[PDB]
Amino acid sequence: PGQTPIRGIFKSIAKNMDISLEIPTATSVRDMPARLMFENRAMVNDQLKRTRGGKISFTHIIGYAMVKAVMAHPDMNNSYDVIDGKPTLIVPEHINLGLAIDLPQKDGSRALVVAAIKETEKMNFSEFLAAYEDIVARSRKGKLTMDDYQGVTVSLTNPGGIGTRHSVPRLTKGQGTIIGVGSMDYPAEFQGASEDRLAELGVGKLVTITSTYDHRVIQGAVSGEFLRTMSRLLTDDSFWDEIFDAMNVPYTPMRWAQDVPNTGVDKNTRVMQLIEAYRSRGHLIADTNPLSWVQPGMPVPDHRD
Amino acid sequence: PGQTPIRGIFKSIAKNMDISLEIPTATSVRDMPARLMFENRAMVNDQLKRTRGGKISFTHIIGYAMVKAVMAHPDMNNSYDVIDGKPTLIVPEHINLGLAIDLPQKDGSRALVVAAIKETEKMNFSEFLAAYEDIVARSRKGKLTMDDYQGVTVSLTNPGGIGTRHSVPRLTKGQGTIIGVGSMDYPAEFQGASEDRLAELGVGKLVTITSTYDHRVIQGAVSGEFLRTMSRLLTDDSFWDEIFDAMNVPYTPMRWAQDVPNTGVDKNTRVMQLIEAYRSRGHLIADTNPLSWVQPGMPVPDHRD
Repeated sequence: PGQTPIRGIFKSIAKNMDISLEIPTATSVRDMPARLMFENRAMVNDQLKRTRGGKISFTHIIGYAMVKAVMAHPDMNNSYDVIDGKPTLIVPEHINLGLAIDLPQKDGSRALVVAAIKETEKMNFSEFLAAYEDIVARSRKGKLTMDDYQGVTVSLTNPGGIGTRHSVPRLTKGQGTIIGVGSMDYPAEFQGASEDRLAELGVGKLVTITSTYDHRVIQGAVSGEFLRTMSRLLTDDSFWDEIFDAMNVPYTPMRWAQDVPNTGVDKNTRVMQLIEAYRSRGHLIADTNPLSWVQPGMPVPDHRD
Repeated sequence: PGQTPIRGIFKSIAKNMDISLEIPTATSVRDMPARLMFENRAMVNDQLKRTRGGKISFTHIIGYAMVKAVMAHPDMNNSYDVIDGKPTLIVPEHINLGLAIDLPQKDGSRALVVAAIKETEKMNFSEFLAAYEDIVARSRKGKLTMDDYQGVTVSLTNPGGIGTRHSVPRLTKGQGTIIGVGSMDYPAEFQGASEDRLAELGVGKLVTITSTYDHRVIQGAVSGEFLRTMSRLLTDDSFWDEIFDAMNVPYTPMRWAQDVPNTGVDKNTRVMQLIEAYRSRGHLIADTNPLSWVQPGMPVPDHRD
């Protein structure tokens, strides 16, 4: 008990939160289906354990989707400053994405600091995954420099780790938006139901994503369009084709569709026809060629079956 | 119509909301299952109508859970001040919990003021319930003093009374967090469904809880951990054992579990086996001893049946 002066990294955090009071902010909230993420992530991690690679996370996939969305809506990367006493709009050269990395101090007290993945608008998924894991690696063995903490344009936070549903976070001076990712659980009204009953109805898991922006330079219509593009990408055929291509997954990705009723030809008959198809025609998609080669002259057989 | 100067208690409220602009705040939101509260509250109120006691409310139970959570995460009870021109962290001696009590004035206009339950970290549930009902009693007959309104460390508000789903409230100078409790209804997408269909699926009621905190002294990870502990407590065996012990309820509390499917031995057979168990072995848990005495030498029979 009593009074103690604030010192060190904790004094720096306190001063920056006082400066943040001079930014007028507004937030947008949107909830998105998550089923196709769960399925297609399992297919990539199955391929990597064959080749003694690692895992990919949900933060990797949502992070990459965020970069694609900022390229589609570039107003989200702008900021405000007063230069020679006049109001000014600042348009950067690169998209530099800040991650919220929590590193414990020598004393024991936790202190969050934001490190940057730089020049993200020139990367494919493989390049992006490498750059990400570099920052996380060096942080765990204390080898980040002064340049790693400078030049952030847009930021990403993950309250969903602990299990928070959504947050309204603060925006630090220099940037235009901060994006937050909430929990990927069932809603609380379904948390005591049977797996059988949920499977019958067709109830999926959801993720809630937030956008907190500076209203002097970004308008509300732009922030809404940004969240709509992120929703579309996480259910889109072309998006999941690009990721599978980069990680060398031989199968076609699972596609987004509505549940169909068990009418006409019974679903058991349909599962028996799938077993016959693989026993007859499955050799047409098998890992038999040691080169990644298709002879351009020859015609490709149909394997939609 | 026209312009009228603000006077009295309404002028004091206006001045405090102007001072609140110098606190940088952030909010976290979490939704929690509520079924086990509804069931176990009914068992306590059944015992009290036998002994011509009163009722307990949902605000009593959530209030007590809040005190247990602040003891598990003591950073949530700290505040900020500038003392001799230096930044300072203030760690109090006690947890003093402020209730939002609305008392009408002589004119007729409603005016909310916050009264404090003091030294809450030294109380069991019985002691807590007494202290709470003291403040509410004295407020209704105009016998609160100046000392009742001074020294609040943390606060609780209930927008859910009217039926609001959640709020983003303001934080008054002197404190570090304010907790808000929303509505305990079904979601709006289920408000026109049959009781039969909802019972079949296994759909429960939920409560949404918010945390609004000063970012100069409390970080987001701490606020999320605080809401996770409150969620766990309201479904925990040990928590409900402690409340039942204090209020002298002779039965075991209802426990948290997932709905099981009607397979193998039919559920009707299981209900008939429960009727036989009580008719045979129910005397082993009956209110037959006028003392609260168990002979330590003798062995206790099994009554899990």
